[PDB]
Amino acid sequence: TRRAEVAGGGFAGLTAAIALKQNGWDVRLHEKSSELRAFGAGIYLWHNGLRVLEGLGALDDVLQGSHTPPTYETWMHNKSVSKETFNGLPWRIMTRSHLHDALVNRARALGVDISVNSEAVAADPVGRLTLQTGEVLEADLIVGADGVGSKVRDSIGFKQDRWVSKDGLIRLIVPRMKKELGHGEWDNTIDMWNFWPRVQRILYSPCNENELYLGLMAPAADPRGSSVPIDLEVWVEMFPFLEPCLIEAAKLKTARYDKYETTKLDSWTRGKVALVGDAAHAMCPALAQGAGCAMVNAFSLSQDLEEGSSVEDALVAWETRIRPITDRCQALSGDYAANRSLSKGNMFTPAALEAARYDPLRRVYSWPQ
Ligand SMILES: Cc1cc2nc3c(=O)[nH]c(=O)nc-3n(C[C@H](O)[C@H](O)[C@H](O)COP(=O)(O)OP(=O)(O)OC[C@H]3O[C@@H](n4cnc5c(N)ncnc54)[C@H](O)[C@@H]3O)c2cc1C
Repeated sequence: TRRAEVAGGGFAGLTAAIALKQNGWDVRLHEKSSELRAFGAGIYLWHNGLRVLEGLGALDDVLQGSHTPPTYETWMHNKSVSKETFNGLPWRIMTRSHLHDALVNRARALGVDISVNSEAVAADPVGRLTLQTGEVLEADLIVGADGVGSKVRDSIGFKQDRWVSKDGLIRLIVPRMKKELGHGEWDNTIDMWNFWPRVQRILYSPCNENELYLGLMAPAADPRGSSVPIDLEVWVEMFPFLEPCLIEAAKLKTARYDKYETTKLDSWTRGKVALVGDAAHAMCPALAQGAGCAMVNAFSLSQDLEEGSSVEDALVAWETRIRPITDRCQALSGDYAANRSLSKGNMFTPAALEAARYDPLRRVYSWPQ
């Protein structure tokens, strides 16, 4: 029986833990925080993430209580400029807690040993993980799924470029208020852009009958539109049709203006250590693939560990096989974010949807456009 030690209890670490435990690994997972929780309010998944959830035995619990809008709509200056449905490609909006709780419930059902208040502070490619307590754990595989600030990565030393933006956005869950919104297509995703009379955008993202995910985006140089708790007037002025939801948003004193952040590395492996998720490839969120690529890569790691090879060799084959999809998606996401490409509408082209089209279970691209 092969042993894996996983650092990080986010989507990458929980996916790796479940996938490895289903293949007969003895897996233990270490989360630094004192509780198992996910920040960020809401999240989109696409076919590729949903197929990972199927492969993990967690798809049902995610689809119950989450939403596929009838269309992904874009507005520019309150005019609908596109409505896209991706020729049937599956996608889904949910709260972060919904996704994260479905994964924890599945890891617990399978008997993955999960520890909280358990931080990985150093790792050794020969298969050792040191916790903040000074416990040294030996394993046949070490998974660094410890986020953009991964200590598994930085204790070993990987050549990298890391960037944190000055700009960011405010992501919140509020009640749907659907009756109070009155006439409209309030089950849709609506990406509501404006450059005039100021730069303000809301991505409107229903999660289910009760819960609405809003992303309120304004530049950090705008002291009102970047304020938390939200400056209700500046948001109601440019999105008056969402006033019932904005009034609920303005009650949230836990709101944060979170910044964008990216990582790109020379490599994702060293000996028996694999870096998965934002530890390796954090990206701009324009294509809503950061967690999709983290989950595809974590599940794909598990697949390459079933080939009969040494763990070291399986890790090299895994990066070689799967990294190009993530490098392309990171680059394209970044290009769309810098160019504000989504503001044009009709930008979920075949190329943009390549990562979402990938099926990690069959290892082919599906849902042709
Ligand atoms: C504004 C924004 C919008 C986004 N929207 C989407 C979207 O709609 N769809 C999508 O797919 N992606 C989205 N993403 C990307 C997604 O949030 C991340 O890519 C994904 O959460 C990364 O998962 P992860 O498990 O690698 O890291 P994380 O989710 O960061 O989890 C790492 C976990 O490790 C713990 N940890 C950290 N260090 C240690 C350590 N040393 N030891 C032990 N535990 C540790 C942390 O506490 C945390 O629980 C978005 C990101 C941003 C910034």
